[PDB]
Amino acid sequence: ASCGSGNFNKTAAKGVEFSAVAGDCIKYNKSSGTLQIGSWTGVASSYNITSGPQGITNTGNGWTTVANAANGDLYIKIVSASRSFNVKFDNW
Ligand SMILES: OC[C@H]1O[C@@H](O[C@H]2[C@H](O)[C@@H](O)[C@H](O[C@H]3[C@H](O)[C@@H](O)[C@H](O[C@H]4[C@H](O)[C@@H](O)[C@H](O[C@H]5[C@H](O)[C@@H](O)[C@H](O)O[C@@H]5CO)O[C@@H]4CO)O[C@@H]3CO)O[C@@H]2CO)[C@H](O)[C@@H](O)[C@@H]1O
Ligand SMILES: [Gd]
Ligand SMILES: [Gd]
Ligand SMILES: [Gd]
Ligand SMILES: [Gd]
Ligand SMILES: [Gd]
Ligand SMILES: [Gd]
Ligand SMILES: [Gd]
Ligand SMILES: [Gd]
Ligand SMILES: [Gd]
Ligand SMILES: [Gd]
Ligand SMILES: [Gd]
Ligand SMILES: [Gd]
Repeated sequence: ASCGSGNFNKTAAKGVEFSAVAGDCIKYNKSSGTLQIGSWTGVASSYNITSGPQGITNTGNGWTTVANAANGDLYIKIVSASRSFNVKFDNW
């Protein structure tokens, strides 16, 4: 389903890893700078930001920089991932 401020199921804290699964809809407040999505589980994942960048990918071995994500509350849908994985959202 859709992902947004009405049905997010997890909230990410800046720099704090959490277990993520395909289908999750994650709230993340970016106060400034550029969004970063990082994972080291080796599980490939992809994301859509509501009203924002689409088709973001991460190999599971480092950080994906997402230019042009708004400051403020973001809603990030995990579109694809083969299994649960540990991920963190950050900004700098
Ligand atoms: O502050 C003003 C100034 O900020 C600059 O922005 C900086 C920012 O402040 C830094 O935090 C950021 O640094 C990040 C590093 O680039 C990145 O390499 C590092 O990534 C770590 C990750 O945090 C860590 O979790 C991960 O650990 C994994 C191990 O590698 C694996 O062995 C193990 O299995 O799994 C663990 C995780 O469970 O390691 C990676 C490295 O491999 O994260 C840093 C943030 O925490 O850099 C920014 C600059 O590049 C900004 O640039 C300036 O403009 C601004 O003025
Ligand atoms: Gd709520
Ligand atoms: Gd850890
Ligand atoms: Gd775990
Ligand atoms: Gd920058
Ligand atoms: Gd937008
Ligand atoms: Gd990098
Ligand atoms: Gd908002
Ligand atoms: Gd808010
Ligand atoms: Gd808030
Ligand atoms: Gd699967
Ligand atoms: Gd770990
Ligand atoms: Gd910072």
